[PDB]
Amino acid sequence: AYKLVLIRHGESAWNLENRFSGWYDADLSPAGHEEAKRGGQALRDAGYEFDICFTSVQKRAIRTLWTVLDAIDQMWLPVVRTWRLNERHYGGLTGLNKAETAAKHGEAQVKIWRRSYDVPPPPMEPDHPFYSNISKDRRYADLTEDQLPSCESLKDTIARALPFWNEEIVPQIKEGKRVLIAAHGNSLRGIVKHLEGLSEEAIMELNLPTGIPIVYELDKNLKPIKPMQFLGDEETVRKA
Amino acid sequence: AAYKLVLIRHGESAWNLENRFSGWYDADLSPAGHEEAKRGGQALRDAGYEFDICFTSVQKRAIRTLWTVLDAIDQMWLPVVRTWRLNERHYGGLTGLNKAETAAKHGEAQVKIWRRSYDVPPPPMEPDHPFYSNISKDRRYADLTEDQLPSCESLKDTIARALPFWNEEIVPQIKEGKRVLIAAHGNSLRGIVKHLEGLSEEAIMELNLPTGIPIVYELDKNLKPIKPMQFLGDE
Ligand SMILES: [Cl-]
Repeated sequence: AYKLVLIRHGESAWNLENRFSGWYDADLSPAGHEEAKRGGQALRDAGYEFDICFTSVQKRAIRTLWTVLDAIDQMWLPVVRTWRLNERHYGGLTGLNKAETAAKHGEAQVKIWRRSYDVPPPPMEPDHPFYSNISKDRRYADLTEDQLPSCESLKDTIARALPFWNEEIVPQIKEGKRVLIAAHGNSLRGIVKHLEGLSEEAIMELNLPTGIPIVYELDKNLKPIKPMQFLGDEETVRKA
Repeated sequence: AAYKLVLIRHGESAWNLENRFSGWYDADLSPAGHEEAKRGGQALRDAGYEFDICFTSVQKRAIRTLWTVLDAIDQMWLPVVRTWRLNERHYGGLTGLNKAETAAKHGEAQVKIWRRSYDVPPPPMEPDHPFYSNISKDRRYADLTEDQLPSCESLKDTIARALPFWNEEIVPQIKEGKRVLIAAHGNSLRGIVKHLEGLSEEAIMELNLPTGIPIVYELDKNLKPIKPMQFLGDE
């Protein structure tokens, strides 16, 4: 009976989604913006109403949310932003393309990081071009030194996302509030993994499509009663 | 100056263009209203303003004004809190009526009272009004009590449902040293200016706040302005 909608932001500027964008605050590209607008139009056409929204503190997820709320005429909804729904922090790899990461760290290590669930990438160090940009960003000024990551394994990302799910989102759902979450590939994995009880390998194989509303139907104990559903026109929905 | 507070009134709406009374009707910004917010946002950006929290209404012309400012100053990540208590004054039965026809039919005297008297509210919005369901049945107000949901408001009414939010929700942020940005409407902001400056019924009624311009207050420890409000941008 409970309905929960997830949406993963689309394409970010400068191909950063293929360059471990991570905690760098890339904006949506105009194509990414268009993708969100189509996602929002699909929600409008399907008559979806929400009562509250959760997003990260990254502008690409926020803009995705804004674009959806505008399209569905629900700009008045309460919105809660949290760093705990941020993309995975990719450490020293942040901003590098594939050739560059291989050239830097070798195929051996890259392959290890690709498949690992709890081996973190190299920490982002003071020589990294995004070091002060991210580490000194005012939006993280309330994180303890311990909480502010220099890098994250997928397991770390999920571990700091889950508490927010549990303490902030779950209660809303239990009150029958219709939740919309606009976040990132890796933070949304955390939620799916908890919802379905997937294995570490299962979750690493899940590639959530972008720009597409992902619908969950949950029973009174917030266990899904069926597989996730994708909303959208035939061409978009097909690619999955 | 110990404290800094910034207000912004949204610019031109779609119903301003149509020459209709808006009030609680959820009219969007016109393109020119959108452009004003952008210039206001660029002014805040040029002056390097930082905020910690934002307050706005549940009305999209103000919400879009805030969004546009946040985008311009690269602070989209800020916490945003929306409340009906910052809504525009509820125009009652006048909601949706052509302003010119309203003056033609009722006369100047009567309309002046409805638009600008302090304590005399416009006629009530009755269940037969064309926008009764559109406004009074809008689920964004579903948590208001019978005694809370207005069918019309004078400026005094407006101020009276606005100040509680200000006292309970905005003042504690300010005293915590949070830098506050408020994006709202002419009448809701009138109440805040009235409270801050302690203006009289008469003075506040002749206060016409400029639109799409950052209005900057420097407050002391008691949240009393240490100087007259200032404006940001060019001329
Ligand atoms: Cl928002």
